[PDB]
Amino acid sequence: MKSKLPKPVQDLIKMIFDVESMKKAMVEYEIDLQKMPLGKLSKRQIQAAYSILSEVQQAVSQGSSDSQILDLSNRFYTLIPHDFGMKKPPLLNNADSVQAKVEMLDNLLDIEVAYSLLRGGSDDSSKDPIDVNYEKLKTDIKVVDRDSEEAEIIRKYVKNTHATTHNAYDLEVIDIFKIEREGECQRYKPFKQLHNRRLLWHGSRTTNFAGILSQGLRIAPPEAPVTGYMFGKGIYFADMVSKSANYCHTSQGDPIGLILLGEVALGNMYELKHASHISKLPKGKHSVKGLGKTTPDPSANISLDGVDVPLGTGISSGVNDTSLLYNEYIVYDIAQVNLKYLLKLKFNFKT
Amino acid sequence: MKSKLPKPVQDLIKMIFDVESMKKAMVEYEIDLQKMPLGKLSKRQIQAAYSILSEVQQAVSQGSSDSQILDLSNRFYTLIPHDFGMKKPPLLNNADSVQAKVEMLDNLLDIEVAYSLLRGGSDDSSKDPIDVNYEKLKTDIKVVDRDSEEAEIIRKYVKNTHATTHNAYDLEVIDIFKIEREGECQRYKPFKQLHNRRLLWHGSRTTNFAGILSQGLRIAPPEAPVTGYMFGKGIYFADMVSKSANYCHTSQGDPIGLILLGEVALGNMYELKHASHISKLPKGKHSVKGLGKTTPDPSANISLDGVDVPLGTGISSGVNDTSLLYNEYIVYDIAQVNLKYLLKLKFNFKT
Ligand SMILES: CN(C)CCC=C1c2ccccc2CCc2ccccc21
Repeated sequence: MKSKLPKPVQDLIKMIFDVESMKKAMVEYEIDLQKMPLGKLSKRQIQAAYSILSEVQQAVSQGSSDSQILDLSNRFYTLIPHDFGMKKPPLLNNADSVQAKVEMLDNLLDIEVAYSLLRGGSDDSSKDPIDVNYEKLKTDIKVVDRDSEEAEIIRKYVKNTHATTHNAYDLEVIDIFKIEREGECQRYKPFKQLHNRRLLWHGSRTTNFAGILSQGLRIAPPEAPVTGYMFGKGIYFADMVSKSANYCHTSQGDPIGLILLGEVALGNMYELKHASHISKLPKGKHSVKGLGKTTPDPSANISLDGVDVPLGTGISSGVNDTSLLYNEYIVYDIAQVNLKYLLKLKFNFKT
Repeated sequence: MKSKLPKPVQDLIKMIFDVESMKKAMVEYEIDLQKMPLGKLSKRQIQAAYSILSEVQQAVSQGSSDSQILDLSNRFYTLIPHDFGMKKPPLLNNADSVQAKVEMLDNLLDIEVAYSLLRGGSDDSSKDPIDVNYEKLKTDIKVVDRDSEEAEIIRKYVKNTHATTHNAYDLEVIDIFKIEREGECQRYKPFKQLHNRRLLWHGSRTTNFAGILSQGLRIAPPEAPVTGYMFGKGIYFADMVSKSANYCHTSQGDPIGLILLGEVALGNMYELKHASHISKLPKGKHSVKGLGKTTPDPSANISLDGVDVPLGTGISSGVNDTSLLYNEYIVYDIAQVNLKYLLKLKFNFKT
């Protein structure tokens, strides 16, 4: 037999469970596949890499030992064998290169999760590869009818909240999905009637979604460095679709992007303007909001599900002083999130 | 007519007002005294630079390339011209670049005042150069007696809290001064009975004190960038004496230094492990305490003026994954500072 699932859902399955995507991703980070193939990648290898980053974090603040900073930077490339050709490997000596690497490792973690879930579970040849992988995702994925007003709303969300400055592309909705991950309905219960609930985007690289649908969105591991993530070890969302759409890291080769809508229990937002690395919040606040100059228009806010959907146009909130152009909201407890809709998108680049 | 004041107070006045020390301190910041002499300084000149730093802060955080950020780095040097040997103008393009040039302007502002005071007054050849300048400070400086228990309290507090990581030099007390700025006790009235009030170290470069005694301690202006300081714009402190003493920035060429002892209404503390650039606390909080790896023994505290004087030996606090070797405290409200003692110290080096 062959799969009897909806056709766009099948396409989605072959997208996130894609080997050549995974091998290509490691090459984008200029990694030696001969010394380190996809098979020999592991979970703790990365945890160790994270500790190397945590080491450098401490090394910079806790005194001035720039000698060691090299030896650890060099040790990183030993841990994760790269192949730049003739070019110099970028020195890990500051906040930029630190931040740079954690994002890779976060992706590497998700690829290990994906390939482990691919080789995980059961051998059943009499079924189809698609049905098998679907059942491994632990997620009911329904195609949303493009008529349904929720779709129209979703379109009006994306349509308006494309920011002007991110001019390199423009967007359109290929496929929408009503995902339901097993357990998250119960996990989200304690924050269900917490005040100030907003539907927000989470953008991510195609392949990660295998891990993002099986295990949900997670906080960085204990090994990870807090300085590597601007606001710290939480989970990052945006109200503008373009902001998250950049975190799809779409290319000319890979123009199709996946992005999520998610119900987040924010409540009392620790309103901030600049970087502030932290593991936990003060007694009172339940989340952070990085305030940006541009923002979705507040008068155009609405309520589907009894939840806020700010889909107004980008307007200049009179925000004196900020490192961020656009807004972003961050919660630091994984239960505070409930995922709703997954959107396959098309990035048509300009010339 | 010669002065009525004590010898120690006279040598103190001279030291801070020594113009040649100011001229000298500006050279350490690579300032060109041809294009930017001491006389040609002004308040807005420096505040204009702060705005341009604040503009780079964003340029840096958003990863604008070396060809783009070029213009902003030269814009800064345009305002404040520098003496670069025979070099090309060094590119300002990271956190430290900012942090370094931020701590510069602080001084430039504090030095401006000193030069502004020497000149902004009435001269009189009959009256003493010193006494006239003592008037300018608006401070009732009194020489502490060597025996009085308060002297012996300070001696031990200084004696014990010299950190092992800063042992390249070793300090000894020369002079101690009980001080009271005019009106400063009026400012403290609301906070004088607040819970958790401590006496803490605050050491700045010799040349700044004129402005500190005149204006009181000060937070950075509105124009300044928040990312120039580890915990944003405020009033920093320390419970370890060597830590604060390092910002006197003494050397073999200038082994004389000054350092303060201010009462601080910490109250409810927002404890933190890592860099958190802010200009406003979470509600309920009054001060910030950086969680140090090392702490003055909790059981070795005593009361003077009903204030918590922390003068124990150095021990491990028992904190994992922190960026601070020792506690540094930051209040974000001028009103929560009251100055009590100013010490003159010889920095005896191990050359
Ligand atoms: C003139 N006044 C306002 C100086 C402020 C106080 C300090 C200081 C002193 C002791 C411990 C920490 C800090 C914080 C950092 C810092 C950086 C540069 C210059 C001074 C300072």
